[PDB]
This record gives sequence, structure tokens and C-alpha cells, in this order.
Amino acid sequence: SDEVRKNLMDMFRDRQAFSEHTWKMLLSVCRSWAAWCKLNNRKWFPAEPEDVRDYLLYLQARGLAVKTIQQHLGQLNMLHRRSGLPRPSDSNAVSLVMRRIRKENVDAGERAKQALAFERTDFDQVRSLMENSDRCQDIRNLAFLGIAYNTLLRIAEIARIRVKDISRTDGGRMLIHIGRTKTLVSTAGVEKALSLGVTKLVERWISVSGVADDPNNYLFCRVRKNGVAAPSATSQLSTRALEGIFEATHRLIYGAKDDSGQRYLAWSGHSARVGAARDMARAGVSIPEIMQAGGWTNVNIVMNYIRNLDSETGAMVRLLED
Amino acid sequence: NLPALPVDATSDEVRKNLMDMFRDRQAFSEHTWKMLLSVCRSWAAWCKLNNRKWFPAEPEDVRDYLLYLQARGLAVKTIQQHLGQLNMLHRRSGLPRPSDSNAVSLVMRRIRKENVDAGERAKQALAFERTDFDQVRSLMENSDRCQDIRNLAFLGIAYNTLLRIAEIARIRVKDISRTDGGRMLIHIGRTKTLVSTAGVEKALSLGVTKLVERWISVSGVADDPNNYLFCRVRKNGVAAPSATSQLSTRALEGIFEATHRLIYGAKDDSGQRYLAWSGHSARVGAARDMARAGVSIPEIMQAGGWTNVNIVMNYIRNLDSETGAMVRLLED
Amino acid sequence: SDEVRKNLMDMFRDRQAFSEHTWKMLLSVCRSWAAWCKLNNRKWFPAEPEDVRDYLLYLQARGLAVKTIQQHLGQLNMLHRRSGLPRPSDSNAVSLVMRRIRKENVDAGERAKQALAFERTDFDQVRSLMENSDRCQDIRNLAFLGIAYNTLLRIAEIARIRVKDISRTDGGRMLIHIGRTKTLVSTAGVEKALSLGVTKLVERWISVSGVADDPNNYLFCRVRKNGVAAPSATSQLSTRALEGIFEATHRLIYGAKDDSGQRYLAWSGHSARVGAARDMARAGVSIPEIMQAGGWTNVNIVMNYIRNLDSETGAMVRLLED
Amino acid sequence: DEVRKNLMDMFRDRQAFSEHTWKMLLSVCRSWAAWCKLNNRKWFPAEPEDVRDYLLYLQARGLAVKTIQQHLGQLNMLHRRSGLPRPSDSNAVSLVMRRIRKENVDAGERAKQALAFERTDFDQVRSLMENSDRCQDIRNLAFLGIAYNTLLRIAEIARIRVKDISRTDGGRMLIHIGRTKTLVSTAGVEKALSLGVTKLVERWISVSGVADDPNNYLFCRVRKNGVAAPSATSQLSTRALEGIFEATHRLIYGAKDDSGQRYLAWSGHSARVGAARDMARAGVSIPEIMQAGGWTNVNIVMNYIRNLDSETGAMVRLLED
DNA sequence: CGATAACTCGTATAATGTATGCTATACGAAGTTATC
DNA sequence: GGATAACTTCGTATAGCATACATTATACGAAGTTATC
DNA sequence: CGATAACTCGTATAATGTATGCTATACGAAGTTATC
DNA sequence: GGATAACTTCGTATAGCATACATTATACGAAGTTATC
Ligand SMILES: [Mg+2]
Ligand SMILES: [Mg+2]
Ligand SMILES: [Mg+2]
Ligand SMILES: [Mg+2]
Ligand SMILES: [Mg+2]
Ligand SMILES: [Mg+2]
Ligand SMILES: [Mg+2]
Ligand SMILES: [Mg+2]
Ligand SMILES: [Mg+2]
Ligand SMILES: [Mg+2]
Repeated sequence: SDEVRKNLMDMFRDRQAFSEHTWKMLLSVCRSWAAWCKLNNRKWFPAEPEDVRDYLLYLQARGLAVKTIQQHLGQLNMLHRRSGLPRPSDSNAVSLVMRRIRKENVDAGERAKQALAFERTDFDQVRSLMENSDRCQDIRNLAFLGIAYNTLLRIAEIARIRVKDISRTDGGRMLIHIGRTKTLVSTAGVEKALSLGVTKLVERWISVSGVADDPNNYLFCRVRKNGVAAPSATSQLSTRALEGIFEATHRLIYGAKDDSGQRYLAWSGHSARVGAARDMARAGVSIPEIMQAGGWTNVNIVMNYIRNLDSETGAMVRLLED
Repeated sequence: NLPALPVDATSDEVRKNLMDMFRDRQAFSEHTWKMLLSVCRSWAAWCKLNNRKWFPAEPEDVRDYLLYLQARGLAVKTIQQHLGQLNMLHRRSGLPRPSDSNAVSLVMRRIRKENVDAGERAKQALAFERTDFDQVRSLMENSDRCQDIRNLAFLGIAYNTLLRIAEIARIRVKDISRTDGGRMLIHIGRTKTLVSTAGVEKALSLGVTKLVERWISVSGVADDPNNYLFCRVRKNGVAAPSATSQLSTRALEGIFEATHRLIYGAKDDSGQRYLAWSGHSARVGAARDMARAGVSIPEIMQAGGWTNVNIVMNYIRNLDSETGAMVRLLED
Repeated sequence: SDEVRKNLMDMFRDRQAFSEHTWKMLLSVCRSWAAWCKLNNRKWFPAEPEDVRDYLLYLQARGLAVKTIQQHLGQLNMLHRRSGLPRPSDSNAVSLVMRRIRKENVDAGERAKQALAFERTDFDQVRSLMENSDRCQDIRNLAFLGIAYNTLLRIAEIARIRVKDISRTDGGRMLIHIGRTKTLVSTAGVEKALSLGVTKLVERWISVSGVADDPNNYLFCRVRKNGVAAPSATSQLSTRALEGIFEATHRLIYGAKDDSGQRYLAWSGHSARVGAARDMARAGVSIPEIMQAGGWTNVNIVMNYIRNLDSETGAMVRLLED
Repeated sequence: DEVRKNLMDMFRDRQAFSEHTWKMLLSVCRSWAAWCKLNNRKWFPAEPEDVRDYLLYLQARGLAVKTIQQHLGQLNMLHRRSGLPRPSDSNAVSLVMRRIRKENVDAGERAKQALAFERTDFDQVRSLMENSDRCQDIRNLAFLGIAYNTLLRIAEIARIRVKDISRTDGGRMLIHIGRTKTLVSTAGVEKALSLGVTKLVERWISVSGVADDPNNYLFCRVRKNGVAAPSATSQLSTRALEGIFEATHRLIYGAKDDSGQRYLAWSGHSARVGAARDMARAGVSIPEIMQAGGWTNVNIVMNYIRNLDSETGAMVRLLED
């Protein structure tokens, strides 16, 4: 149509209104779909119910995850609705097939995974293992971890911290102002406070790295093979890198990741959030305080991130034995 | 399956849509299918008896039927199910849904208000708390009957792990393992959710472990790691392991009913619900014990795989630790 | 329009889908709106936006309260929307004049009032003062005042408690189950617990009134001049009666009220609700607990019912006067 | 066509909005019409495509997301009240606004608040004016005492009159605040001054002689000589009261920076912020803090005390034990 | 110099809040089957 | 050939749990890119 | 049979959340108007 | 006469307060009612 093409360019025009990752994915999915449509001879747009149905069944067949499969379907939906046409999910065949695949895969045993926990226990060990190392890069990494566990911020969030977003409490603790997270985009943002210990781990890095010479410099920067920080206010350390710190720190204590092709074999971006949640639950922290901690507003996820004490567990075991 | 999509009535994209729905019938739980079919039956029967066309449903008839269910004394939650299944049957066949019609919406609201105003209130399982497990145990631990040994292990596990019966019935021998402490660890695979908060694994206490260990020793379920932990035990006191057939949740529910009968006698005369323990009695009782013990809410919800604080608060509302700010203020 | 009359017939057929009070006021406003329309040759339905404007000004002129005028417009709005027709408030004429009337009256000095508090201070007096009486009347009224202050339940709610709705905590405190309230109509309801002391006051009344003969009997009932209680399971004590209990208790300690003709010169139904709100406030109870106490979800009315200390006062004064 | 009729009715019931509202409406409208007649765009009815360009312009001019929101807002009010469809309902506009906000928050744009005028400050300021016979000082030292002690907002301060003052059993002053622009003024009808502040306010009431007439606004103008000019037909302007804050701040820290930054020196809300902050360190419950200053939005008070240590959170506690 | 430490891409998949629609349990009773 | 313990199936009544929706992140091996060694 | 304690009804006005639309402050600067 | 102190009046850039919406409940003085005294 014409109004359709219009609504599309209007979406593309102000494509900044959406996330970079959202577009990265709309595209990725669109190629995948286009490819399949072609190799199967189907009009990829508008997408017809039965075609999106065979297509999802196809992805299921390729052994992809339910979340993965919902993503393509999801993106196809965004493309159509946003353009003014009905959603392929607005059709019985697509909406029902999607339900079916979830149920079928779940039953066959599939289940969503989640970052391996990086809990308090681990932090201490890692700290009493790098606490000294004058190595300018060990200084950095030990601060990252400290901040990641203390604030539960997501990596992409830590990466965007500038030196100017730091302040303090009359008590001497640091306040890192976070402006944009995955769930909030406001000019009011939020303030995450660090403890006396971690605020310390961060101060040492701020000097050693000399990132503080310009308030607009991102807090964390890359350190080259000679051991020299490269402060900057244009380029922030990549999330791929922040994930690396977790992998490296994990390898530094457990060594080579058991080549099994599986994810979460070592710590990663989210390892600190799940870990931190788990540490609060055990500590008896309340539901509202655990939400403030990770910027959540629903008990769920915190619940997913839990399957606490394994061995001699607790709670009912502690209650029964006494 | 369904009553009978009228050759005339049923027509066009509805026979089409209806077909698509059976094509992907795996998109809904079998229990969901059980209730859909029950409601249609129920509605089709009312329709014949009252000379009404059962499909598509006219709003004015669905309203009459809804007031009909109310007069039968059914609960608002039940009435809601019937409307719900009728809405699904319709939406999924491409037609408007009742309750989307002004009359049906207004009558549902009226029925709900009138009913609440008549004193109708939701119920919950009679709790089977720690103090019940102890009494029940002090009595059954001395029995050699294979049945009593099995039933006492079930109770221990039910109370210790807070698992749903459907889940206990699925446990197979190989899903058990030992811990450093010498206590059992039960692993629960295959749920229904991708985010199974329940807990992949549940640890049994030392006491409960001994109880399960004794059932395994006397039933010989260990003869095959694929046997389900719980099986039948017949008239002659002989267990019957199997790896293809698990105990029916009905039977487990029977163990709670029977264990309550053993101690308190036959059930009351009214046809009241929850006059004896059922398959949720342990979960409710455990939540209450943990609360009384001071366990945190997140820690309680984690213990039983809950996700809706509203339900756990429902289970511990009558505890004194939940009386409020005014009571505190008055009693200082 | 066939549709309009069919929508109206639907509503009147299931009028019981709304509060009896909602119906009571709909009818009041309509007749009032019918009278004016006739005395001015105006079509009363569907109402014309320019006429509703006039009518709302006529009410302002009549010197009625901002809320009273909002109620009138409010019903005329409902009548129409529920008809399938647009609402008078959908017109700039009515929309703006309603903001204006409020704005004006507010400046002119009109303020929304609220019940005279019945705080712990008074309950303690009223109790020590009636606590010894053996008169059924006195015994009943003390129990009512006790529940009213302890639970913050609205009179309508209290008037509905049947003896079967009472249970006890393992500790011994009474628990009253409430099914319906101004803002909740469910089969789940909520439980309102009483203090060891108040449960006493209610126990004494139960035994002396004989309402426990039938679990279906309403907890409170009439008490004739002969001092004898007349329990019932069909008729409940009037909310007017409950109001009278507040008025009566307030005369017993302050004699007749002013000749002002003003509302709230004595305690009324809501008196305990605002009173207890205030006491909790002064005790430092948290926002979530103060809300759990009075069935609120936002903070507005709590903040409304507040004005606390005025003499030495506290807050900033205590703070300043080091 | 009928928009004229619509516009008429809006002007007919113009009392339906505050003076400050019409001000921004007219102001924003001028900015709009200007931009248009300089880009050749019918300024009204505004086409979504045009408004979009305009909004992008306000962004390029460097304004805040909040300010941009005000323009779009007033623009909407105009149309809605004229019977026309508001520009926010158009995809183009709603899309740019999402873009602008994300782009700006991402650029580091932060919302600011007044500079805290806490207790310590109220003491310093006093011990440096406490002993002074400067007719002006006496006034300004009292305005601060009240502002801090009552958490009242300047417009309110400016409206107090001797008629509205009374005495407590303890002999403290009790300012009665009436006609507050709100039907549900969940803030209070009476505020009590402390013994200390009562003294200060008294000292000003005599030296100013505003007590000569009851309708006399507690606070008045004071000429370049040291003579209070009481009145009951005109009140000290809010701008002036603001200044009193600025002035007292300059008196202690000098002048501001070149950076046209906002909130470099105390201002109207500086009292509330600090007032809120002190009560918090004391341990005053949120509701008790909220009512003390007439607050009804817990997020606001939470903003004022966010940087306090007592609000650092569960993880900090957990890491320190 | 070339070799290295230390850091853009694309497909795959987790996350984020929650009314309410789907999904369990409740439980009397009919149906089964191996044992008395 | 019964009667019966102990299930299993069934169908309807009700309690309770979890996901569709629309984006927005992370996961991670494999390439590509620089300043150092 | 009265007199009386203790209890329908109709108009008037309060109470229920809260996203966001209206309101108020911020502040440089330009007019004012009595003192210096 | 000229130069200010100390303000007003202003326009616009921003922060923050509270209300529309759709019912649902209470206020309270009167008139009506019914056992009792
Ligand atoms: Mg079923
Ligand atoms: Mg018990
Ligand atoms: Mg049994
Ligand atoms: Mg038994
Ligand atoms: Mg029992
Ligand atoms: Mg309204
Ligand atoms: Mg309608
Ligand atoms: Mg969402
Ligand atoms: Mg039998
Ligand atoms: Mg509401």
C-alpha cells in the first residue's frame, strides 16, 4: 500500500526512538524470514498466517529456543503493527502454533537458562586474589566486579558511567547516577550507592587510571599490554569487554571453560545480578528492598534467579531438623 | 470432541478456524481441554432443555444461562469459568465473545456483587502443618504395612518439599541422589514453565530421608532407576513398581484424605469442601510454619516455588504476626 | 436510536450491577436535572452541552459545594456514556465551566471538609468512662467504637458483619472477615484483626446480646428502651444508627452541639477512620502499613486526614527546638 | 470554522485555568507562530509534520526535554480546547518525542532541584544577622526562619498577613494559611513557628510596624534607607522573596559562576529540600515528613533525601554487615 | 618488522510487569483388577 | 463365581499459577584493529 | 390509650488511584520609584 | 541633577503539584415506626 510504506519510513525516520538492539534484531529476523520465504517461495510481506506458521515450525525444527522463536514472531509483529497492518499473531494459526511450540519444547525438556551466579562468596575470593596486584588492569577489573555486585547494574549500564556521574554521601560513600537502564529512560534517573569497601576499590582505579582528569571521561576504559589506561569521553569500554572481565576472572580461578558449547559455563554480564539477588534472599532482605536493588518492581525473576542452598539446603530442612 | 457444530449454524471461516484449533490442539493443556469440553456439554445440555441455539451463542441466552448457574448455587469463580470457556470457544472460532456484549458484562458484574453480598467466599486447603506431621508420624512410623510405610514417606516428602501432587507422582527413582550430609536430594525435571521457580532440586531432611529410604527398601522400586518413587500397594500388602505408570493424583489426594480419617474419623455429613487434608494441605501448612518461624517472604515463596505473594499472604493471614499496625498501637 | 434505548434497558434491567447508592444518586440528580429543564424549556435527554453548562452554573449559584456539582455532572455523564452517547463533559462548554466553578469556589473560600477525628485519646476516655456500665446499650456501643477505631472499617461494612464472619488467631485476637467494601467486591475479602483489648469489648457484647444464637445474626443490632438486645439475621442496624452512636457518644462528653448547622460538629461515621489515620501517622507507621490499615493504595487521603499537632506541635518545631 | 466558536467558549470560561497557565500558553504560542512565519507553515491548525520539525528545533536550540514537553503540551491544549485533534495523537509527533527524550537523556541531560537550605545554613545565616538592627536584615532573617520552619512555598509566604497570626499556649506563633489554591489542600491550614523563629518574626513585626493594620501582609517592601513600607493592597513579590534567598547566599559565598547554571545559590524551594533532608536525618517517617511540608508525592521527597546515607540500600548494608 | 595483549558482528536467547486466561487441584462416583 | 482393597477414570466444581505483549538486553565465537613487545 | 426510647428518606457532600496536564518556581533583565 | 537601593513587571526555561474519571459511600435533619413505660 501507500499509507503502509509511509508509516514504515516514519518509523525508520525516527528510528532513534527505539533501541539500537531493537533494530539490530528487526533486521536480523527480517533476513532470516526473507531468506526462508524466498527458498520456499512465499511473499515475505505482508506475511501470511500459514507462512509465518510453517516458518515458526521450521525454526522449531532447527532446534532453536522458545525465547528465540518468540523473538522472530515478535519482530514480525512489530513490523506489521507498526506499519498499520494486522499482526500475524492476530491470526489463530500463528498464535496457536506459537503456544504449541512452547509447550512441546518445554515438555521435551527445554528450559531457559540464566547467568551463572557470582555471589558474595565469590567476590571476597576474587578480591583476596587481586586486592594487591599493582597491575593497572587488575585494579580496574576488581572495581568493575565490586560495582557490578554492589549495584546489580547491567553491563551496558556500567559501560556508560562517566566520572561526572559520581558523587558522595556525608559518610564518604560513592553515589553513581544512572540515567538510562533497560526499563527506564528519564532525566531524573536513579542513584546507586556503593559501600565503603567498593567505593574504595573504585577510588584506587580512578587515580591509577587517571580517568578523573576530565569529568566527561567514562569511568572504565581499556588498559593496553603495557599496563596503561586509555581514558576517553567519546568511546566507552564495550560490553563484550565487560563480559570478558567476568570470563577472565572466572578462568583465573577455575581455568579453561569445559569446551561443551553450552552457555553460562563461566561468569558473564548478569552473573552479578543473579548472585546479588540470591545473596539478599538468603540474608532475609524484604521484597521491596530486593526490588530497589535491581530496579525491579515485580517479585518474579528474583524468584527465577533462585534455587538456593543445594546440598543440605535450608528453610524446611532447617525447620524440620532442630 | 465438541457438541456438534451445526451444519447450518457453523459456517465459513468458523469451520476453518475451528479446524485450525484442533490442528494445534497441543497449544493447550489437556486439563484445559477437559474443562472446555465440560462447559460446552453443560451449556449444550442447558440449551436443549431450554430450546436455545448453542452456537454461536446469543448474548441474551448466555445471560439466562449465567443466571441459571447462579441459581444452581455455583460459585462466582465457577460461573466465570463457564463464561471463559464460552469466550474461548467463540474467539478461537473467529466470532465475537459473550461478555463482549453489554448484557453479559452487566449480569456477570451483578451476579458477582449479589453473590459476594450473600456471603460467598473462596476456600483453601485445610492445613497439614508441622504439628500434624509429627502426630501422624508418631502413629504410622510403627507400622510395617507397606501402605503405611509408603503413605508416611509421601507425607514427609509432601511437607518437606512443598511440591504439587502432579509433581510427586512424576518423581522416578533416578531423580534421587545423596548429599554430603547423607540426606536425599530430589530433582524435578519437566515442569510446564520455562521459568520453573519451584526449584530444580529439593532436599529432604534427615528424618524424612529415613522415611523415604524405608519405602524404597520395602517396595523394591530401586529395581530399576526408571521406576517412579511411588506406586501401588494391593490388598495383600505388595507394592507394584512401574516405569510406565505413575500413581494417579487422585490416589495421592486419597492418602491425605485417608491419613486425616485415621486420626479424626469419618468426614462430616455436609458436602463441604476441605473437611480433611487434600493435595495442597502441606504447602499451606508449610507456608504457615515458615512464617511462624520468622522466615522471610522471598525465602518462603522460594521454598514452595510461589510467584504470587498474594497467595502466600492468603495462607498466613490469620497468623498473629500479620495482625497489623493498629493492634500493635493499641496493645503497644 | 434503537441502540440507545437498548443500552438503557440493559442497564436498568441489571441495575443491581451497581451500588444501590449509585442508583439512588442517579435518580436524584436526574429529577433535579429534569425539574430545571422543564422550568426552562430544555430537552433533558439527550442533554445539550450548552444546557448542562447553564445547569452547572445554576447549581453554583444555588451555593452548592464543588463536589456536589461534580456529582450532578458526574451522573449526567454516566447516564449518557452508558447510553452509548457522548458525555456532556465531552464538550468544551461543560468541560471548562466545571473547572471554572471549582476554581472560583475554591478561591471564594470553599473547602472540602472531613469528619471530626475520634483518636486514641477519645477512645481511651470514652472507654474508661463507659467501661463499667452493665447496660446493653453501653456495652454494644463501646464494642462498636472499638471496632471502628481498631479496624477503620466504614460504618456500612461494620453494619454487615455477621457472627459467622468472626474467628480467632492462634494468639486469641479476634479476626473479622470482610467481603465487600467501598472499593472491593470479591469472594476473597480481607481479614481485620482486633487487639486483645478490643476483642474483649466485643466478647462482652456478644455474650450479653445473644447474637451468637445464630451464626447468621449480624454482630450489632437494636437495643430497646427495656435494655434488651434484639439480634437478627435479616435486618442489620442502620448505618444511621451507627452514626448516631458517634453523635451520642460525643454529646455524653460535650453536650449539645453548636447552632451553626455546620457538618462535623460532632463525631460521625468516618470519625474513627481519620482519627486512627492520624494516630498511626504520629506513631511513625510506614506508608504501606497505614494503607494496609485503612484499605488504601495511594497516600492522598492519608495525607488529607493529616494536620496533627498545632500547640507545641512537633515535626519541625521539635526538630528546631533542639 | 466552528473552532472560532470553540475558541470563543474557551475565552468565555478562561477562569478555568490559572494565570500562569495562560501565560505559558500565550508564550509557547508566540514561539510557535514565530518559528512558523519564518519557515512558511500555517501556525494553526498545526500539521503533525510541522510540529515535529518544530520540536526538533527546540532540541537543537538546546532546551530540556521538560521544556520541550511544555511546548508540545500547550500546543495540545490549544487544539483540544478548539475542537481540533491534538498533535500528540499523531504518530510522527509521538515518535519524535520518544526520540528526543532518549537522545537527550542519553546526552546526559539531568533534571535539577533547588539547592538545600538546611539547618546548619539557617544557623550560620542567623548568627551573622542575629545581632543587627538593619530594618531589612530583621525582615530577611525572619523570612528565612519562617520558610525553613514552615516548609511553606513563597507564593504562600507572600500572602500571609498579621490578621492570620495567633498565639499558642506555649506562646509560639501559629500562622493560619487560608485560600490556598486547592480544594483538597492536603498540606495544612495551620503552621506553628518555634520559640526561636517566633522571636525573630516578632522583632520584625515591631521594627516594620506592619502590625498597624491587620490586612497588612506580614512581609513588605523596604526602601534604600531602612524604612519598611507596609501595605495590604500589595504584597512583597515572589521574585523579591527569591532574591532574599540569593542575597543571603551571596552574603556568605560571594557571587555565582559564569556558567549560566541553575540552582547555584539558594532559591524558593531551597528551604523545603533542606527541611525535608533534616527531618530525614532525624528519623521522621515519610508520612510525617510529607505532611510537615504538604507533600503528597512520595517520589519528590525521596528525591530530596536520595543522597543521604540512610538511603543507601540493602546491598550496602549487606556488604558492610 | 612480525607477533601480541587487549580490545565489531551476527545469530541466539534472556529479560521486564501482570491482569486474567489458561491450568491445577477437589472429590464423589463409576470402572478395574488382582486378592480374599 | 462373589465380595472387596485399592486403585484408575471420569466429569464437574473451584483454586491457583504463569504468560502474550512489545520491545530491550545479554551471550559468545569469530573477525578485525591497534598500540606495544 | 399517650408518651417515649431507640430506631426511612432525600438532598448534600466526601472518598477511591494516579498518569500527566495544568501550576508554580527560576532567573536575567528591563522598567520604577523614592533616597542618596 | 545624576547615581542608586530595592523593588516590580516580564518572558521563558523548568520543576512539581493535584485533578478528571466513574462510581460508591457518608451527613444529617425530618418524618415514620414500633415495642415499652
Ligand atoms: Mg480435568
Ligand atoms: Mg493444627
Ligand atoms: Mg490410600
Ligand atoms: Mg493409611
Ligand atoms: Mg482437623
Ligand atoms: Mg467528572
Ligand atoms: Mg456501551
Ligand atoms: Mg512488558
Ligand atoms: Mg471401594
Ligand atoms: Mg478511581
